[PDB]
Amino acid sequence: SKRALVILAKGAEEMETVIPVNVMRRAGIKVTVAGLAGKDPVQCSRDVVICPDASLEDAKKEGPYDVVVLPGGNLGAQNLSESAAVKEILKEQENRKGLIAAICAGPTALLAHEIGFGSKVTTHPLAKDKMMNGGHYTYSENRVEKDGLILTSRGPGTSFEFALAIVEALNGKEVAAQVKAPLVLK
Amino acid sequence: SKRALVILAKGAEEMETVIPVNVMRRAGIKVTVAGLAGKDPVQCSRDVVICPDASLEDAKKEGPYDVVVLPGGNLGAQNLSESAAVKEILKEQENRKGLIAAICAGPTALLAHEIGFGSKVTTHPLAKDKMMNGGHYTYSENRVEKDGLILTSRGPGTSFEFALAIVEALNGKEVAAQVKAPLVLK
Repeated sequence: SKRALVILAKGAEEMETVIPVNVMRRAGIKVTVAGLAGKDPVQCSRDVVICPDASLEDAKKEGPYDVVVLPGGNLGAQNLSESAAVKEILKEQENRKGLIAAICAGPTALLAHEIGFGSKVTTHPLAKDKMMNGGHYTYSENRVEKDGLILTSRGPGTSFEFALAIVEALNGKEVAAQVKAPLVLK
Repeated sequence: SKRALVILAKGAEEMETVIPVNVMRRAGIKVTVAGLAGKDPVQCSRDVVICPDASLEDAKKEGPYDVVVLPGGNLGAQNLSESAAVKEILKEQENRKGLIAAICAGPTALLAHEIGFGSKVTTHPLAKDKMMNGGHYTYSENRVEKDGLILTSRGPGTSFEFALAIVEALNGKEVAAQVKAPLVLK
């Protein structure tokens, strides 16, 4: 089975955490929700408290992963951007030609860690200027953007599209379509 | 501020829990996530573990609520349907002419507790036959259905529509529109 690492920091957008985790699990992907700070519960942006499966340290030992997923939320993304452990994981994933997926403010951690320069990316509209500082990426307004192994998306309301794009990249279009149908998406 | 009670049982659909909680908090609603079983963490349908704000018992004491929200997930809804405490809360809410909102399999707990008979309702397609046993409701295929104080919806992919309908009912159309825009919904 494919494997996904979802890195969960304080201040993460909980919709952008839970929608990808759940949809990837519906696709039969083995997902590890890893707490940036440790195994303790994480207070998300709108105060939902989620208990991670593992600390990031332990989850790293259990790699490699077919995708590393970065939720958004301004403060969650700032915490991801400040983390040396996140830097190391993303560099490794990039070096092994593995998928990296980030949503809303999440892509700004790619900038912080110098990941995927020269890619077309999207972000939340409000995170554009941060992402574009230095002109290291080309901006897109697509709801989901995928430039090779860098997969980005815009906001809570693009989270299902984002998650299904991850499923398609890992498990193919037919599995994505089968996972999509019971969701009652428009 | 308006107040919402979200009742969280083992096996709840975590997307249908988190999307309404987060969107209602964006709308300035004071939301209490109450654990059916107690204050301990809840293992949702796709294994996301959420820590409730309170036990339901304590949250009841802190009522009344402007809305009671029932997430879906087959097993979560079964747990809600089996609960005498849920029965009592829903009967009280109905008696005081307060809104009740339920999504996916969640509406089947209205049937179990004899709430809102004679209403037009929707459910997940797979929960239709359970909901319709006895012909106590009239079925709808609308993505969100609202018949007075009974507000229902279909699935994970209708959760934003459902949550925004709750916000409109409580705080009005303008607040709903202002909350909606930053979400990047299609």
